[PDB]
Amino acid sequence: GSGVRGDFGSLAPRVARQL
Repeated sequence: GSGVRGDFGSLAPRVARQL
């Protein structure tokens, strides 16, 4: 229920103006 959809592979975000 409280999982998280996505495909194998971990990664982070990629901002420029944000922290």
